[PDB]
Amino acid sequence: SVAHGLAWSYYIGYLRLILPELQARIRTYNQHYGAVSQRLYILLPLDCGVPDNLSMADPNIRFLDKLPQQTADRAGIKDRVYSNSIYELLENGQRAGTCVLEYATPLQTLFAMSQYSQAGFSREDRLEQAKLFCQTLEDILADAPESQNNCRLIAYQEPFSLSQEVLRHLRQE
Amino acid sequence: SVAHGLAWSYYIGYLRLILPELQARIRTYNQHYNNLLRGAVSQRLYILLPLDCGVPDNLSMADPNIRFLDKLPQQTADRAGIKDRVYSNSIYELLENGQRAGTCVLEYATPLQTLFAMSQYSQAGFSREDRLEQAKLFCQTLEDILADAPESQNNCRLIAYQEPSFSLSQEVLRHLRQ
Ligand SMILES: COc1cc2sc(C(=O)CCC(=O)O)cc2cc1OCCOc1c(OC)cc2sc(C(=O)CCC(=O)O)cc2c1F
Repeated sequence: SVAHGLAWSYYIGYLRLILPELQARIRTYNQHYGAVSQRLYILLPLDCGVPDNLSMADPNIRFLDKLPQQTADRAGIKDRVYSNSIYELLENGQRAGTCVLEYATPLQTLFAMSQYSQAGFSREDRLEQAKLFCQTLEDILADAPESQNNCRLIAYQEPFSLSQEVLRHLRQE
Repeated sequence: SVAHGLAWSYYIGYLRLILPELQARIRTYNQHYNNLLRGAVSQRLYILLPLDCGVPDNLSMADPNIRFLDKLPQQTADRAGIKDRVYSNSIYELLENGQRAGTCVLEYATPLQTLFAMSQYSQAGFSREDRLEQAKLFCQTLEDILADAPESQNNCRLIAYQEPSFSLSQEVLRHLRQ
């Protein structure tokens, strides 16, 4: 299926390559400077809405800083750069958490495919595929311990506070 | 279909975002960063599509006649919560009989490695013998998508190949020369 392949590709092509190096980047950041929490918090909106700016989705999510970049030679790209961003999570005007956060970009592929006729992908099948992307990613991570411990999957449907969604996960350690 | 979705994702999640900005980066390199005496880096991103799904990280290892020249100026864009997400791309010189025959921006289409890994892992439910058919479908779907994205189609060239002694530099040069 479309979503099964996308979850495998997001793991093989991205998570497998950044998650074993994330802990050291967060520690380096924290040693230089409350501490940024460990783990990459991966946003998984089941509606497949992937905005580029997080403060726009929720003003209680405020950009703090970029984590020091990771570079690696990848598929002929010398020093391919992996950038990740750190956000503060506010609750009633107070800082309640600080974490590395981003959306799983393959969910945007499902959104685009449901818009373009040539993709042969209907909007009516998009939610089932979004759920299958999340489930497959959870299944893969259950067999990759170092990656599983370095990320947290944040799946949600809006009928909303995105910061409260992230904080609930951050608060379960 | 695994490869159909991967081609759509490689276009939507990568090529659509870098190809409209590539021409300016190559021009900037040629005007201000290229060695004054060398020939101009060719336009277009040359995308390697090995149908065996073998994606090495170092190109000079695949063929010594492919030599790393320089990294293009990086492109940055806010992407999915990543502020100033960085897109880096590499320039290579292609040698023929010890002399420089071409210079271009070159990389492998990384989703072909996903097909390779899926064909290896039991949990991927992707049989070993399905690799080639999926690789061909990935290439065909990507060609189909690009045929409807004019700026992108003119900013890249798809280099699909099967190995039987093979020369990857000759494969790239044949495309560069057309
Ligand atoms: C190879 O497969 C994937 C690689 C990456 S790298 C990547 C990220 O860096 C996250 C941030 C971003 O999407 O820009 C996400 C994915 C997803 C992947 O699986 C879905 C396939 O569609 C996508 C894709 O779908 C969203 C995104 C990208 S970004 C990208 C590159 O930067 C090229 C070099 C490299 O692969 O490291 C390639 C793809 C891409 F192929």
